[PDB]
Amino acid sequence: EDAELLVTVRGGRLRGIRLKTPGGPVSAFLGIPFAEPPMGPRRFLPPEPKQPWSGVVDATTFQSVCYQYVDTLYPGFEGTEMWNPNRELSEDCLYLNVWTPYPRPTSPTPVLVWIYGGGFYSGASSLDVYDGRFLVQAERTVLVSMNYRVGAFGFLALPGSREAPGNVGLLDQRLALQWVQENVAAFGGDPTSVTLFGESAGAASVGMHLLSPPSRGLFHRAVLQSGAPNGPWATVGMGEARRRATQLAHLVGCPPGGTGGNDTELVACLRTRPAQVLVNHEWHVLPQESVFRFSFVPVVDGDFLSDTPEALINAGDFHGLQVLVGVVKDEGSYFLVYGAPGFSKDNESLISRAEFLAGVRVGVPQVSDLAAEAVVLHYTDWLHPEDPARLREALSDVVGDHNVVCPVAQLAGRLAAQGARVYAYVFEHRASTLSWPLWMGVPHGYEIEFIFGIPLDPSRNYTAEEKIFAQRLMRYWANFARTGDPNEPRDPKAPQWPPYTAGAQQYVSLDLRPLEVRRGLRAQACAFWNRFLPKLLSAT
Amino acid sequence: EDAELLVTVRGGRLRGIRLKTPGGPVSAFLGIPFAEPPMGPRRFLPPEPKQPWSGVVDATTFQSVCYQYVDTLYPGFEGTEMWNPNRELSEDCLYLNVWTPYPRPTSPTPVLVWIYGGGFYSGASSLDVYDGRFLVQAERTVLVSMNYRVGAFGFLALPGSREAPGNVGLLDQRLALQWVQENVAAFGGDPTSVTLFGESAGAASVGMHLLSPPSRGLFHRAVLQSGAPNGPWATVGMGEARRRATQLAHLVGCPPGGTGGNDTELVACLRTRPAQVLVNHEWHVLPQESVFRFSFVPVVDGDFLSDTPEALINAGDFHGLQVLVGVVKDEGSYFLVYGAPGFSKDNESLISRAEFLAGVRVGVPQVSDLAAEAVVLHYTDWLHPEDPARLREALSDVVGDHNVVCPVAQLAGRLAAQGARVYAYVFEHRASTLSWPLWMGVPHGYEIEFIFGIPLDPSRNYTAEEKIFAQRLMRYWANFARTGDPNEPRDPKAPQWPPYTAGAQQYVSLDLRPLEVRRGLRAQACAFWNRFLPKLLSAT
Ligand SMILES: O/N=C/c1cc[n+](C[n+]2ccc(/C=N/O)cc2)cc1
Ligand SMILES: O/N=C/c1cc[n+](C[n+]2ccc(/C=N/O)cc2)cc1
Repeated sequence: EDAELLVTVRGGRLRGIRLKTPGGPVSAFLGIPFAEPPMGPRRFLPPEPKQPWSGVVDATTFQSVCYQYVDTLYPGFEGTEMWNPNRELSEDCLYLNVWTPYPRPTSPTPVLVWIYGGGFYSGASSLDVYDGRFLVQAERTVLVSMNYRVGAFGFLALPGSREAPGNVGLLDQRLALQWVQENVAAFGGDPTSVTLFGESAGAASVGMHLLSPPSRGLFHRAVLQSGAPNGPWATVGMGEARRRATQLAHLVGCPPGGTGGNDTELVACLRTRPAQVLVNHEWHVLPQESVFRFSFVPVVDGDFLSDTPEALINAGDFHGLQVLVGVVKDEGSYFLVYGAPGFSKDNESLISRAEFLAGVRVGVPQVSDLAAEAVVLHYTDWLHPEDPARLREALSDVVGDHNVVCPVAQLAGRLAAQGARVYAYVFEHRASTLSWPLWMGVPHGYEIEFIFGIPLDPSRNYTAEEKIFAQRLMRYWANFARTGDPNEPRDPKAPQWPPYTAGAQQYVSLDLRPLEVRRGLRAQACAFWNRFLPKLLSAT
Repeated sequence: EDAELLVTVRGGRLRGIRLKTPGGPVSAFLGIPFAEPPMGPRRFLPPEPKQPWSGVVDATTFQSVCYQYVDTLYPGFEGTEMWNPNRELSEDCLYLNVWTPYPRPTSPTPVLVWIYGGGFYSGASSLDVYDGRFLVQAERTVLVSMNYRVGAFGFLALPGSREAPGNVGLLDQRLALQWVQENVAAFGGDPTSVTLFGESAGAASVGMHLLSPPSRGLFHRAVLQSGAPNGPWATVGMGEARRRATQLAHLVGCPPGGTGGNDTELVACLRTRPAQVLVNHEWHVLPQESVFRFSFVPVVDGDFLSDTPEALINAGDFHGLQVLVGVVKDEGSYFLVYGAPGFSKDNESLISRAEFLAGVRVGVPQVSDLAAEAVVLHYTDWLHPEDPARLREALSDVVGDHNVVCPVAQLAGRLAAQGARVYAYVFEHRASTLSWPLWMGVPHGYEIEFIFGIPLDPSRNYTAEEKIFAQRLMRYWANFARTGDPNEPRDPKAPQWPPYTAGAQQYVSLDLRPLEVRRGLRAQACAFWNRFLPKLLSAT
């Protein structure tokens, strides 16, 4: 009862709240501080553990959202606003959340840890679609989600210097993982059965923790949904990270009046600026020329990542690891309305031939003029080279394959061939309540509703089939968190989910129909990006 | 007492509210409906007069703001968000407001009518800087301000057709002027002493009412602040208006695939779309390539404007008309931040020369390469052709002269030479509470707060000299409204404000110093725009 809404951790006491689901109650502890607020002289610095507190911290509501750009492409639109901050912005934002079943588990229960997406420039654990009350009630697992610094506050990097080392947003997530190790037992969770799962930039973070030794010891399984650390958008070099950080300082007036520009006086000048000022100039340090290119992302400093993600994946030993990777059916359609010519969510987006040739440039940026042509060859149907509907879905594939599906398949194949046990999926159900246009199909990020059991919310108009479907998906994710295998341990009735190996390359389709095994995560198209295109780009 | 907060007009009864100033109370009637709500089948149509109502309409708060794009360039910034809507958005927005002194004037009192600016795409009568409580208390005049439809809802035009005739936003203002003729007497106002005053697009609107015979009979004086109808941004051709309206229909899916659209089926399709959907695609109608160019502006159809504003100003007879025109000192700096390269309000905007040549293309669009060169070579100081600070002020003058100062001076000269009595000013005081950077000087729109006596608000950190300066400014505007002459009727000791003539070209400087007469509203620069540039543009 209300006695179970009181919990003591290594820092102090907490009072949680009881959440209601149609199948029973859940105990939530929203707003637990896990780090000292990274404000003032602590801006751009690695997080420090929260010092113990006196009294009872209130943990009945979500805390502040980290300072971030707010999307204004379609004001008043549910499809874009559902990802916007739903609490007020503040640099004081390093807080995590723990859901636990009622009654509290008496035996150590596996823990799922969620990491949010949003290009490393946005995101919050308080979004309605990340509500863990349905996943915890239905599968009796422990769910943990943290906030990490995004944008410049999380990933502005002057490499080498100690005032702005970079990747502090990744260190925020790591500290929250150390917090789970030291404190999840008090909530009934098993610190030896921790399964990370993220989406988009969250999946890239999950993968970047696999490739970082200090973070690897803090978890045991990984789930990467529509994202991977080896993506062309998920990392940046040291020289470019220095250029962008210096450019942002110039846009806000640093250094002032022509004084010195060494990294000490530059960061000190950046620390005196209001947080909103830095955010208001985030998308200027890029040419734009940018969908799918974000200003401040993890850098290859040599610290958090001793080498590039692709190098660490190719040389990695992954025995004893279980991974669940997957993508949605139409990864790239969500990103076309952000600058691809001829595209608009309010019409059919029937683009011309010339608009397709220009859209390849914003979808695949920083590419040579001849390499952009090989993309047009590979994705043009030459029996219908002018059909606008086919060109629309072609550019969607160009952007989806280059940025998500093929970086994921490249990672999934290397893991299975080097000791890891890998399961792959492709989410193919379009929600009956989706506000995006029909031509986008299953857009990026719209499998999250069903993983978190949001259809079970009685205040939402989901179908009865989507409720059974969401419950089936939650069992898949929970079974993987418990046993490292999405298949039910004692049920041969349901169709089986075979592992993904580098040879057969088997995956299953996730929709209202029973499971169906297929071969190849866009095997033909991804050979163009993973195998041929580097050979062509290196010939200069 | 409270009996004066009750007034009957030709439509019904109203209950006003009493506003407080540090020098006495004011009776305000905010939210008076003057037209039937232009919703449903009445979208894009000329306004119909409000039907009489039963009971007492509440007139104690501002009504809704007309649907308009919300500026998001600098979120959380006072300088931009002070012009953003401060009431809920609705197509039901045709309401006006009346301020009147306490006690109510017993004899007919002159009436000032305010028309807000905002490039015909934004603006509202409810903004705090348009609060008429200080002008009415200090000068005992009657102040009226209306809302008019902006953007596509006010100025989308398929010329010729009757489903979308265009200029309905100008007809909104005219209906409010006919309302003042029929009802301002009930508030103590003189319908024979009505003085229009607007700013930016409001000043452009005031000028278009001078050039429209039906609107000319509803007022007797005019004040044009930082705007004129003959500006390169205030009008559009019939062919471009049709191209712009058709483009907006395509962006929202009109007409549906498999259907052709005449002017009827196209507007019928546009009338079924939510208002926010039309707003979300307003800026895609033009290339952008756009500061200083707005999608939906008054069209030259032959109806409201029998010819272009330039033609009607030249052939116009203006005897018996008093006009007060003026500009601010730095008309162009506010708009550079909206697209000129190298410009940022948070640094010094010390642009290179390459950025200067590029900025001329954005500030002066739609001109040939030879024409752009003549602008660069005319505005370059050749002893310092690379000084960034001089290039910044140069580009500020380039867009300030081309869009505001020279259209005003061109208009002011033609009026004084064809019968009108004209007074000119240049506002040269930068408010002590201004949130824009110092290098913007006196930006566009920041004389309004002194005309409306906002410094008198005791909850604002204005200086004592600005309070005296604000009171002195309101007297000029009130004296012009009463007598058609800003000079004090019987105060010969104060410096005099001589009329503006086409030859002497005299104006006064408005700042904390007493009046100083000067000659030439940028006479050398405006000769380049008004006299030579048309001749050079006759060369393809
Ligand atoms: O006129 N300015 C338009 C404009 C629009 C959007 N942004 C920010 N932005 C860019 C890309 C993406 C990609 N998301 O997948 C998200 C957000 C800046 C400026
Ligand atoms: O995410 N969208 C950003 C964005 C959308 C549309 N514009 C066009 N625009 C031009 C001029 C002005 C004001 N001029 O004074 C206001 C707006 C710019 C940026």
